[PDB]
Amino acid sequence: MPMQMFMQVYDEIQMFLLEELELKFDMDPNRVRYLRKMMDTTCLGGKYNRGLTVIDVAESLLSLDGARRKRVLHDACVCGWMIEFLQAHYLVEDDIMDNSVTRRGKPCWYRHPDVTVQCAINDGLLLKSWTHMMAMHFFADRPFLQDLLCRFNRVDYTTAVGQLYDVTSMFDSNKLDPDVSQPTTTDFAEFTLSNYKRIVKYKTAYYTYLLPLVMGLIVSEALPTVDMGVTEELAMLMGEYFQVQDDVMDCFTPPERLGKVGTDIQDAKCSWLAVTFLAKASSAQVAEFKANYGSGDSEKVATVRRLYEEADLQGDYVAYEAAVAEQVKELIEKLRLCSPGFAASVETLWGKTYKRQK
Amino acid sequence: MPMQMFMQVYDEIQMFLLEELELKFDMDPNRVRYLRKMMDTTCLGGKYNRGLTVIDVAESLLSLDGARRKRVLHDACVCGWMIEFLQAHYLVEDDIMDNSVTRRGKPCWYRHPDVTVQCAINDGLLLKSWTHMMAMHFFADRPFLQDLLCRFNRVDYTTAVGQLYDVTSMFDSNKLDPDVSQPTTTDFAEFTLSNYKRIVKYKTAYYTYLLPLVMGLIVSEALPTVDMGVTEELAMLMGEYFQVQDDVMDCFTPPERLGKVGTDIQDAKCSWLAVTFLAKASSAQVAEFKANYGSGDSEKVATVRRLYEEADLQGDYVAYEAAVAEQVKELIEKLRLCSPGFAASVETLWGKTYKRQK
Ligand SMILES: O=P(O)(O)C(O)(C[n+]1cccc(F)c1)P(=O)(O)O
Ligand SMILES: O=P(O)(O)C(O)(C[n+]1cccc(F)c1)P(=O)(O)O
Ligand SMILES: [Mg+2]
Ligand SMILES: [Mg+2]
Ligand SMILES: [Mg+2]
Ligand SMILES: [Mg+2]
Ligand SMILES: [Mg+2]
Ligand SMILES: [Mg+2]
Repeated sequence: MPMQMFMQVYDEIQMFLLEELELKFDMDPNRVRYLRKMMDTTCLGGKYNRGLTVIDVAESLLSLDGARRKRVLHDACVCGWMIEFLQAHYLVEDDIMDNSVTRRGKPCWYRHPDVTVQCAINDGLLLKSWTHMMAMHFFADRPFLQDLLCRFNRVDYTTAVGQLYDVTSMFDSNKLDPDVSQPTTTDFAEFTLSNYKRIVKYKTAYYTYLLPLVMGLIVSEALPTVDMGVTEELAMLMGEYFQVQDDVMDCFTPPERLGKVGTDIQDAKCSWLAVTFLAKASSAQVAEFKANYGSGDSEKVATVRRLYEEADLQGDYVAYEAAVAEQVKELIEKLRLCSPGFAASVETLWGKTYKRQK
Repeated sequence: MPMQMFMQVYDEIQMFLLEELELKFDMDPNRVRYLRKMMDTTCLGGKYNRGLTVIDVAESLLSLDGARRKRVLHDACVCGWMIEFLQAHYLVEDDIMDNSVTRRGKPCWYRHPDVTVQCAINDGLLLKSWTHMMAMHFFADRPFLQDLLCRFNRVDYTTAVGQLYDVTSMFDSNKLDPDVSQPTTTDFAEFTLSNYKRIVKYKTAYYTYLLPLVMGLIVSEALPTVDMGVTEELAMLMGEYFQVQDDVMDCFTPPERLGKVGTDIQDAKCSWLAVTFLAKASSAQVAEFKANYGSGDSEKVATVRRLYEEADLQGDYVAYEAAVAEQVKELIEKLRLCSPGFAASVETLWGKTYKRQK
């Protein structure tokens, strides 16, 4: 049911956008077709957990003829897509920024045969503009419009900030200067857990966990009924854990099931495995690491992979995962004391995160 | 005076943004410094014609206690930067897409020594987010906020759509197909004045001419008082002429004066010169053009340039300019009948456009 309704609204959104382009932007059939393909390829294919959560959080707060339910649930699907389209935008640019080859089993958007990298960058921009176009089209008369968009934009902004932290993590920040070049850090002094948590919090936690919950509460007109301090704590913790899983899979999950080929080591990324490894590594391990990380060379990539394996990072992950699970639990219980319906929707989201396989 | 207050609000905006990142986003001194230079380099240096126009329309509508003048002009300055920051965002991305080397007399942002292309793409995104961040910070209580941002976003969108038309103009659209590679057109059957006008109208006209006048009308609470049909007519006319000038300057203006090195011929762009030349050229002239256009080779490039001068595009430009000057004149009078103060500001705006040199 959730997915069926969500997809019906997707076509409704697509039709509005595509036809408006034809009618008011003087767009030809060829480019409309291109944009329809671009939209489907960049927005469809995932598990839609960010978008579906909005619908689930909205439906579950429906208690605080059917008219209302129909409006609230449809507003929820629109918001769900706003987030899915926002993500799509970031993913298109991110793939370019991370030099990835595939995503969701297919080539990254900018690696498609008839898609130039220069056009891909702009298509990414179109994806984000669409979030605002659909928002105005469906919510122009809603009282929550301003607060809704004010929050959406702040999260958009925090994600861009996190991406800044992500792409500048392997460069000595003390030497960060637009006018003078510098190579990848060679002492990796900044690959610390503190720095890692900051990167992940802003680039993933906010738009992946907090925004779906907040938008769900807003279209449900129940925002004030929840402890926001606890909700944010929960979103931040679940968000970090999700990126950790993302980092681990990048290195150890086969691309067949992952749907995307990892580039974290190649890109010398400040991943969870890298910081956790470096924090426990002996002097010998650190030396060998430094001499193999950040290279495309296949053997040096398998050597970094072996190190992690030898330093029992898989064991470290299990420990961490268990510590997260207990905090989430104590936090959801705190939520439940005043927001039983909301806390249950949160449990569901957790169920889609805990030990996810993809 | 207009230029002194405009820069004053710039410091007020930079301060708010950078300090918020430190306080609320946990940003370090090194990255805050990096972003300060990013903001200065990408947002300062131009003519500020877009931003200054808002201030001038605003001031010229004040008549049709003294604190109101203060408030209205300050809101006008903020709106000016929203546009200037919007443009900064598109220019950062555009330079990467156009593979440009310099802008405003220095390396394009993605060309700065310690600015990687990957971070440059994201820095572009930050610039856009800041337009919304500053707008929320200054206009949170204004009744015009929704309407202001609704128009702003619409124009942001038209630019992106125009950029799509610009970057896919050298590829036979009938074969535009994400999954299939294709080379730059060889028949150039699509390099038509018809297609050229669409590109320019959307990538330049809206954000360069309409938006300034529109935001000016809004902060002075006078949008209703004007004939929008005539207003859009003017903005589109001046906008197209503005881009034609940008196209001509790209090929004939010395980089020392222009501030950037032309890339249109090399990028095989659907420029005013290209379409104009092709529409009047003999079969021999078209052949030569086809064997020299869209090549980095300075000699072939030199040939395209010679083809243009010999076809006397210099003369068509002058005839075009005079026809544009004529129309603008007539529309400005039609505007003057019921909106004299606004028509005056539009006159001033045209005066910064007609035969500009830069
Ligand atoms: O699975 P990936 O590699 O696409 C990723 O999770 C995408 N991504 C995640 C968060 C924000 C973003 F803009 C983009 P990563 O961060 O590049 O590892
Ligand atoms: O002088 P340039 O080359 O920076 C240009 O006018 C910029 N520009 C103009 C309009 C929209 C845009 F996104 C970017 P062009 O169009 O690339 O020739
Ligand atoms: Mg990334
Ligand atoms: Mg990535
Ligand atoms: Mg990843
Ligand atoms: Mg350009
Ligand atoms: Mg361009
Ligand atoms: Mg140009």
